Amino acid sequence: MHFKKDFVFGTATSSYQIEGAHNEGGRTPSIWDMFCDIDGRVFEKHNGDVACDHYHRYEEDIQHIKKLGVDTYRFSIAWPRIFPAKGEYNPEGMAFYKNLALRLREEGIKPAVTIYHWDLPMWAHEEGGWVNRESVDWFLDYAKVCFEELDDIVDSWITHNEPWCAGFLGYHVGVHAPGHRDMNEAVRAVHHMLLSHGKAVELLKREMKSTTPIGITLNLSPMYAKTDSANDRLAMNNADGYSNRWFLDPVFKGEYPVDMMNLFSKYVHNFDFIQSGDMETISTACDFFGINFYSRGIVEFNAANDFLKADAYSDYEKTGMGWDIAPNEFKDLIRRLRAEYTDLPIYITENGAAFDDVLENGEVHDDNRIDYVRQHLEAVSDLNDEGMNIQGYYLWSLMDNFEWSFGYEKRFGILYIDFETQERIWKDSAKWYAGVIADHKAKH
Amino acid sequence: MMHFKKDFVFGTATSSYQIEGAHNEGGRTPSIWDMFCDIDGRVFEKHNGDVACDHYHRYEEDIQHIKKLGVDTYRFSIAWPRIFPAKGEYNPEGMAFYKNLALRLREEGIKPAVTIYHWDLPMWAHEEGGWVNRESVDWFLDYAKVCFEELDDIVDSWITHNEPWCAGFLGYHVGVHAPGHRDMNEAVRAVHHMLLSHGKAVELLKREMKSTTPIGITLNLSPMYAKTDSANDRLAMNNADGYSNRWFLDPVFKGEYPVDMMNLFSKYVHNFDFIQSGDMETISTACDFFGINFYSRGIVEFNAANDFLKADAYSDYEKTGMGWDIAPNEFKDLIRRLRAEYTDLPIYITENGAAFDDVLENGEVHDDNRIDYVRQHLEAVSDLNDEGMNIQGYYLWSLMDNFEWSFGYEKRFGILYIDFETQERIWKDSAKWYAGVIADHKAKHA
Amino acid sequence: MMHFKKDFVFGTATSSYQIEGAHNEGGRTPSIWDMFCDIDGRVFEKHNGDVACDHYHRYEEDIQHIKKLGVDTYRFSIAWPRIFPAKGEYNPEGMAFYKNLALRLREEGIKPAVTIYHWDLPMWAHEEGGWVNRESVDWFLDYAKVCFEELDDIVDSWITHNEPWCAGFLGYHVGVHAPGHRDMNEAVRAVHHMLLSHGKAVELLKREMKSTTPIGITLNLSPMYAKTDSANDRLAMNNADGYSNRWFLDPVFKGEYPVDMMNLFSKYVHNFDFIQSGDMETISTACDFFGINFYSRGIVEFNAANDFLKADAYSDYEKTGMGWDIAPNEFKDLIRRLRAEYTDLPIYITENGAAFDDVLENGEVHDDNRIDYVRQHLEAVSDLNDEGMNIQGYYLWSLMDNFEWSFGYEKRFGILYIDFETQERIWKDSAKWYAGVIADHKAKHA
Amino acid sequence: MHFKKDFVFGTATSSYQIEGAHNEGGRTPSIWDMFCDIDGRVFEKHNGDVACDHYHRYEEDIQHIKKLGVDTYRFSIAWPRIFPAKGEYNPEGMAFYKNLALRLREEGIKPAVTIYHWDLPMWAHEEGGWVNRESVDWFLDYAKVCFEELDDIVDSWITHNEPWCAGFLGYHVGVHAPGHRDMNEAVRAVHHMLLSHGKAVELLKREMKSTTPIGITLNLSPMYAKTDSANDRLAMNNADGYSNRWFLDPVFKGEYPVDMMNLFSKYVHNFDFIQSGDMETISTACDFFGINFYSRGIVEFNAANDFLKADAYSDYEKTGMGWDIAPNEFKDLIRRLRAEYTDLPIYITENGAAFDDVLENGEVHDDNRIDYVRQHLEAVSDLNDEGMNIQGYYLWSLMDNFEWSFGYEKRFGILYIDFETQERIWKDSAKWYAGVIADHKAKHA
Repeated sequence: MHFKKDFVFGTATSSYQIEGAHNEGGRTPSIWDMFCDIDGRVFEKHNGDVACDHYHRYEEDIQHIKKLGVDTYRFSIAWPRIFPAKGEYNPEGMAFYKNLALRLREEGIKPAVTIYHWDLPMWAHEEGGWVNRESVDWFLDYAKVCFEELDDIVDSWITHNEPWCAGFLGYHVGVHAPGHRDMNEAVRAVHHMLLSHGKAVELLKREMKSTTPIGITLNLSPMYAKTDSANDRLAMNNADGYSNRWFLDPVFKGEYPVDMMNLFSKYVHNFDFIQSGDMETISTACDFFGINFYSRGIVEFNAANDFLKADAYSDYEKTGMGWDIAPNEFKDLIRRLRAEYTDLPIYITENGAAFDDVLENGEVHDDNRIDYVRQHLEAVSDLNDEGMNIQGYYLWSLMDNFEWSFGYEKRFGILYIDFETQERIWKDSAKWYAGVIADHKAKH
Repeated sequence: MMHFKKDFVFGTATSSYQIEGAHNEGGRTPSIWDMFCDIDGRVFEKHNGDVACDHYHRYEEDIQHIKKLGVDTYRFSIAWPRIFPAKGEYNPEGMAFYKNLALRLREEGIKPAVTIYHWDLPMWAHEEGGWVNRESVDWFLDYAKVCFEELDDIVDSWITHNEPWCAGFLGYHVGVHAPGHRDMNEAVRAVHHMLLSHGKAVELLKREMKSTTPIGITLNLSPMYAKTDSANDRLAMNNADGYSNRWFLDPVFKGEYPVDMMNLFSKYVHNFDFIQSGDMETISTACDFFGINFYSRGIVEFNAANDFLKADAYSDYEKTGMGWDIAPNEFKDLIRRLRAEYTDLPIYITENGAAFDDVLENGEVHDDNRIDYVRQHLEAVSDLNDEGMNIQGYYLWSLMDNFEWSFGYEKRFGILYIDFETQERIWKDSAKWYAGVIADHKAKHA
Repeated sequence: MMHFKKDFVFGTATSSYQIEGAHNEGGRTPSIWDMFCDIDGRVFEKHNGDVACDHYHRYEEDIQHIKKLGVDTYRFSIAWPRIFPAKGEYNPEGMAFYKNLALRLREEGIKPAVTIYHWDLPMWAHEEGGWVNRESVDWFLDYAKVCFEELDDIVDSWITHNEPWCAGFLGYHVGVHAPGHRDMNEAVRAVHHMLLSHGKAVELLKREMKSTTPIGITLNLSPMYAKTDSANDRLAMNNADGYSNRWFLDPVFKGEYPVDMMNLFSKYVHNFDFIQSGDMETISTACDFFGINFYSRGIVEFNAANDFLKADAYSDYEKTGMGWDIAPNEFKDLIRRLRAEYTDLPIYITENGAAFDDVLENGEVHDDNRIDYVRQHLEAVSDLNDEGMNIQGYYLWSLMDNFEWSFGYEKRFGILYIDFETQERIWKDSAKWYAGVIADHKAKHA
Repeated sequence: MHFKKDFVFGTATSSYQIEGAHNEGGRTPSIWDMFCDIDGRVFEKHNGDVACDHYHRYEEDIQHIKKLGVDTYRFSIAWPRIFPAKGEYNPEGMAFYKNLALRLREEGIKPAVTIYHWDLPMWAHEEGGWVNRESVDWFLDYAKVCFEELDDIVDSWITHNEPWCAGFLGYHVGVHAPGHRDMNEAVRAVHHMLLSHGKAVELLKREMKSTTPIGITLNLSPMYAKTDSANDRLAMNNADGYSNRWFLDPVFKGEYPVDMMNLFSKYVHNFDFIQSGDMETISTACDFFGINFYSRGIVEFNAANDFLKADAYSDYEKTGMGWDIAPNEFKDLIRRLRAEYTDLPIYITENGAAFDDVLENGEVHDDNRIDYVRQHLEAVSDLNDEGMNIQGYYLWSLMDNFEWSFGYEKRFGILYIDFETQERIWKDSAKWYAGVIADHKAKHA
């Protein structure tokens, strides 16, 4: 439990989930705005018009952050505010983020900035979106202005959050925005996201001559086989390939996994979207590696499935989301990354869980939630003792927010939010986390 | 508004594993569904049909309930593992129960409609490969013969198979029902043998046994509709229609499999040698009636990421507690289509009904929502017979709240509420209504 | 024994790139085939249409040969890169050649039948995507528009496309023809845009321009037969028939694609959004005739390892030098089928002929083998017209020995032998005989 | 042209290609008999009824082998001679082989024996052939009787020859016997061939405690991309996996390549034929590794192929078969096997070429065939200098023979054969190969 003095505690949010003010400050609609209006996609047509109203109440949320004592606050910049039209910079929107990052340092908080957290402007989407290769140049223009204006203030940069979500989860299964269901589109989308990542890192480090730490965050879910039979092992491999290896291998090994390419060849009949001079750029050296972790997945074989797999039954204890609680399996995942992929310092940029919390006499007794977080904080200590060099942990999420396709029915926040009144109320969960940070900063 | 002719049959329906229980007595061995209920993650909270509605012991009581409805027909199924608990070994104690039942129904002036196969395949047959094995055709005729020999005099009508789409594709391809396999190659062979076993049994009964007792198959049919007028959605609907409907309708009425589905299934099914010479002519053997299980429609749209190029589409319709669309208009389209494209045989609706979140209050469940549902479809039936569509009967699914398969006891389709802890039956709202509907219909006639 | 009706047209046929030569003369720019010849392994020993039959210069010479055959009609194609060597840049020099050609034939008493597209797509269109691109519809109308304005008065009949299966599937799927791509997704759009451009070109001439010149399309057709009577081989035939024939026949006459083929192609093609609203109605626009190119049948069997489930089966038929089956009985089968299911338009056999190992000896060529082939088919045509199949005409492929695409100059289809060194035209026995067949028919007339 | 002092030169044949005597000595028909009779499968319905008539002329061919001075002669055993019926051993059949092995030893020639060379008996095929898992147990019954009676005489054992041909080429493409076209049957056949290999090896090394060298021979063809684009490399990977890694990985790594499994999943929708313990048995340690090498294949990408390849155009000098002459790429392949796969001793169990041989005055002067073999032997010589440890080399083929689907139209032999006289005539190349052996032995002191 003895975290090193340089160890960083944090909390995290994303712009569309909390900001609101959807038509104010020059903001134009995003892909998610249009997704919310597509039928059958989101719980009861819920949207991010208002959300946590963070764009107006940003100063107030900073106050909450100071008392927790977190070293770092991770937030995302809303693209359709910065470029509501192509090539058209909106200074009111950037102004909001510049003061905010400056203000966090004044209150002694390191700002960690996510460039892309899924909020693609509608103008980009209508030209094909990420499926179009031009999407690469549009993102660097977006990233450049942010670098120009904020690099002196900001502590760390994150290019993309969960390309698996924005790519496959978004363009193949059609659950997230823009809700397309086309595997050919999906692999072109992912590649251009990853390629846009590498060009921006390249741009910042060489041209812009900046030494601000930059890297990517990938969400990783380890996959396990039900039996030792050959069938169940193939399912694991493909599940691991689909969620994890398709992204890790190009980032660290500068190649795509041929086993997944052959499986995807049932839908993807050309890889000419891979131009000469891409995978080396994609695999450009970063200063750190970012990991979003939430759970594992147990898989078994399916003969009727195109990818030969379906989800199997878990008897493990499960959260309100139905996700497995898996701190042991979390420990398994990191050793693999050091052993096979990378020795860079890792930052856990998101972790948390949803349960059905009931407010009783002004307080929420979420002891179930406490257990989940503590078990992972215990794992982080054990792993730094193992030499896994985990220099930080960001708790997802700071506030209860718009939880994508589940809407406001699921609460990941450490701060409860009455979405009717926009009132901020500190949960019982802070009691330990607020105190752990104080306690850690006491031993020195 | 909804009148019917003098020979019109009102009915209600059940299946064997869903209500009987007593899985140990009278020589019964386990079926595929017993083991399936014990497999983790497949059925709601590991629920099973060990006790069920305990209908095996209180069948005489349930007979009185049928009598009081005044219904002309009762449709039930025969449990195979009670009749052949091991390969080749007949158990006359199990048969006597069904012999007594048919006789008791005859004494009370009620027509027994009997389903031979309602998805409860004995384990010994499964362990030899089940419906996947071509010998299965022969097992079922041995099973059917014994039933014919003892019950053909008493019984008014025979049903060979109930919803082979369910017993086949959702069970062998999608893995939701027993035995819970997921293999399209396995799925089409299973279906083929089921349809072939139906036809061989029908051929054996009318030719060799020379019996005139009405016999037929029961298919569930769900008409499919496009979200948009685009070409894509037309492809999607066609394929959805082929998967659920055309794959089963074409062999029964055209003596051929639809080549468009064969081509789509060739992604998983790389040989059709299971279709032997002579088979397709047997499947299309002339029947006395056609049976339809109807519940709802399905709206579908195109999917590039889907192997069959289709996914379920959002419906703005009023929905049941199951989430199923209420679709009496679309029902009429299906029936009109069948006459136009497939058959002019007399149709019987062997299952129709709905599940809603029933609450017990002062010994009563005020399921006006279910009354409305049932009423609209019975109204639709009357309208179609005015068009000459010749729907000669209707069986209401279901008589009792029961084990609803993978949903367990969590979903209630019954007109009777059942406290499974106490086995109490309680008559409510409808059924009196259904009894009143038949009474009102009876009272116009002299 | 033949006997043809008095209004019956006899003809012979060519295509522009196969005979014209003059590849760099008259403002002509390279075509896809020009580019296609210089890729390795695609065409026999790198042969090209640079010189070819040099017909651009000697066209005056060749008109007399055509006149001597006594043919009613001469079919030729127009080279697109001669008419539009650059986008929107009309070349009056290139066109001037073809009006003169057509004018001279009218003076010699010969009907000019003109094919707009015979596979020679200009390179500028290909570099922008070619037929895969929807703009190709628009490019063709500009090309088609200039030709309708200047020639519609002289010409007797118009053929929009020759063998879109070759230009489409052989070119974009199998990679054998120009531009040699191997992509089924690209392939279905290319065919679709070819078929759509046809419908627009027909719509343009008769609606806007109000003209009554007979117009239609030419499809190559090959009837398909199952090796065995098994279910598998029936599927194999269905799928072979669809790839070659129904995919083209159904849109032209039914205004729809065969869903069974769409499902088989869904292993490579995962969206049909290229089919816009209105497209299918344009494709099925009423024509004056239907053209058929016939060469052979194809015997197929089932293959589990084949994506389209078929391979070629061993044939005991008499054979040409190329290995294509000689199938006059099967030719009659195709025509009867067309009248029953598809169309009652007047049919024209726009190409028929054969290739054999022709040697020139002592100034004359005794090609009785080629005669036999043609003889068997001409009797059949007369027989079909007795049955009422209303075949108003026949074109004999070809006139001269020419560039046979990927096979080059190794294969001779001509009734006139060509020494490619001197470019001398020498009449084969078959040309005199065919001329004599017409003469005898004409002498029978009045 | 340097060789180790213990290096073995040799030649090789197979039973159905040379033996003949198709209805003599108790032999029953093989799958290859029926395949030859199916229309359009083999050149002009040719078959192995007479072939080189080696069953009768075994004494003459033994002399020819002794004169070449080859250290080793490799031949295959005809299964339908040994088990003409199910469960019924035929000692008359074994006698033919017993004299041959005994006569070779007398002449100082080491016999290297291939157990399975594609001539599966008809009783087995009609029960499913290699598609049935039982086929594993039949081959062990076949192998056991061979070990008890011949393991004392024989110098080396080869369990299976080219499971790619017998498996994929036979059950997937349809070019070889039994000429089926079903990938599911094919992958089941391959696994059972490989499993039967390993179970037979285990019996020899554990129960019979015998140290006679045993191993498998795979044919390997290295794969090269036409261009350096990403597309053409994926095409290459899949060709490499289909021809090579599908066989090398289970034998040496004890696993199937998941990349190939996914690609084959378009046809193969269950892998329950891989029982537990199977892959463990297959990778049981062998004494050597056999390689049949003939050529490379240059491939490029094609979007309309299921396996993403249709082969690319080659500008290399080519044989009469149309196969590339590729000794440089051969040196790459061996290096690859040492880096990734095995340090076992390597034997080149088949190498050779077909050229349009013209008989002129009791002579067919095949200098072109001499070039081919000499180039490869130099490459063999160059590799041993690197330490690649190639202990031996068998020249294909001893005589002109039945070349399967090509029939008697093609000639791989160093000895020409007039099929109407059945005369064996040596070429200068035969003399040359003999003189190479002579020149090797000659430099000792």
